[PDB]
Amino acid sequence: RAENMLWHKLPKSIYFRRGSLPIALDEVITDGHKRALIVTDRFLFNNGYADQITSVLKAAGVETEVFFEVEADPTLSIVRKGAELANSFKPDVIIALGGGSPMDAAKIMWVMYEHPETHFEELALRFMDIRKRIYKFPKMGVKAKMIA
Amino acid sequence: NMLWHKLPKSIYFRRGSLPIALDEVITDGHKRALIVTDRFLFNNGYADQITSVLKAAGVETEVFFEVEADPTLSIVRKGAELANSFKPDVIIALGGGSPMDAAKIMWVMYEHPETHFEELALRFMDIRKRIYKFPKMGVKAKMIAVTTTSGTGSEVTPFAVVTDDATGQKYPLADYALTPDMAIVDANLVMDMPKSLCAFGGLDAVTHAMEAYVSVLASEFSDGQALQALKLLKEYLPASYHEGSKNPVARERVHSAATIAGIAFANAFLGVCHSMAHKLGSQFHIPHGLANALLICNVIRYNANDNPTKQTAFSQYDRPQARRRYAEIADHLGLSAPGDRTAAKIEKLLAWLETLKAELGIPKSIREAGVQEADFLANVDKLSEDAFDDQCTGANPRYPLISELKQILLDTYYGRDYVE
Repeated sequence: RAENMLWHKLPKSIYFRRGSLPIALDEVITDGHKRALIVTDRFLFNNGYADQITSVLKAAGVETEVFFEVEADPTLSIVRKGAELANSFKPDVIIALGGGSPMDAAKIMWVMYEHPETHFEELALRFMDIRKRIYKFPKMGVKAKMIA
Repeated sequence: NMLWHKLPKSIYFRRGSLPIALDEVITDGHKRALIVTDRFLFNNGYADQITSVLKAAGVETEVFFEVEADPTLSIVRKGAELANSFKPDVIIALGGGSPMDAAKIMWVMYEHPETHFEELALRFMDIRKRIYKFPKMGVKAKMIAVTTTSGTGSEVTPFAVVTDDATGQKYPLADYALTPDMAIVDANLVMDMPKSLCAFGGLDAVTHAMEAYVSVLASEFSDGQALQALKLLKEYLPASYHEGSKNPVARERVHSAATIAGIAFANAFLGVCHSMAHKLGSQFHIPHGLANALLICNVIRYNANDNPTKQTAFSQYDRPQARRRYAEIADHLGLSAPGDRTAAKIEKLLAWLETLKAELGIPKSIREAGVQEADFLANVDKLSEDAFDDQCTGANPRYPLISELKQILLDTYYGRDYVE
């Protein structure tokens, strides 16, 4: 009977303040990052909620594309076509937008883009609860990284 | 202005977590390992349990045990020229303080041998100013931090101090990039250390969090952790001193809460209490943990006076004050009647500090700590005018003046209190 050990795992950096997006986004420009794609929902794009991130990116100069089809609940059909757009673009940074649905689906797009050969249904029985530590995920972040 | 909250990627913590955590570094691609240790911890059986399990799978590891109580820019250099003779894949640091801050400079100058140390000591001395772009690190190696002391949070914070060889001025370094990408917090490594290191490390942890809550750099992300370590140490430190290892639950709680204060002071920065204590413990050769223990009695009252001396147009218009911030702790830990004033709560908190210090067996003043009048009144000035330059990052909103920072040493030694 081996005693179980806990953990405290978090993202490397968390930025927060009134108007902290452009300054945090700038750091990314200074680092080597040429290609990036943005995952978004529908309601906010018709508003002025998409130019505040694209315009600051175009001024420095980077290839950004529009992904405007994610609805309230991802249905494994738009994440597949998102991966199809991902490996047809070869991005270096994945930037998620929206709360809930478009940020949960961006993680799956990241896995399927970084491991095209691995089927989704293989991950449905190996990794479904964060309490086991006997099976390891294939290493990630090799050719992309996630901004939330 | 724009704040942040930076932390190591993984923090494994429980009793006997070292063998399980070390398995993670062997289940992925890792063939060469480097270990940094002190003389004392290698002579006994404290740096071999990690090595045995590491060799069990099969790797190449070696121990670099020449780090003394304070790095002098040469032993780190020696290990660096050792590092480029082995091409290590992972660097594992053991010990608390000097053996851990030392393993960071070796790490940075192992990946950038071209970058001469003078650039780091001149470009990266503080973390508030992010205009300077520190070169990327972690392409050919990663650092693992293991703590063998309960009270210093040097495994999660990007702070490292080195001293010159020929001369004696300090060379502080601070860049979020020096934080290890995995920290291991184990409690079985602290089981038999005497009741003279649990009393000074614990007070060091108390000081590490008591002012991070009142620092001008405190955000809504760190007061949740600083307020917990003080709550955790006020009910387990006394039980981990009189009874020692006979109560193993208290030791685990104290050891785990030292890293929580480490998280708190990795983001917010330390006040004047930890800068004058940083020099007074270097000239008189007293250990780190004493220095911030005797003056915490008189530095708290230094932040309660109404002196106009304060950070200009800052920490006074946005931040209200620190007089009532301390009073929040007074009833957070339950040291106040339902109806009192702020002054009464401050007095009760100071009285609790008095009882905790007296019961834990530490000298009441510097005079009984092993310092005489001969080398104090002639060196108090040279020690006083040096703390002002000592990285005091606008914390302790009451802006310090040398002429009045002097009198708090002049009255701490003789044992009296600061009264205007």
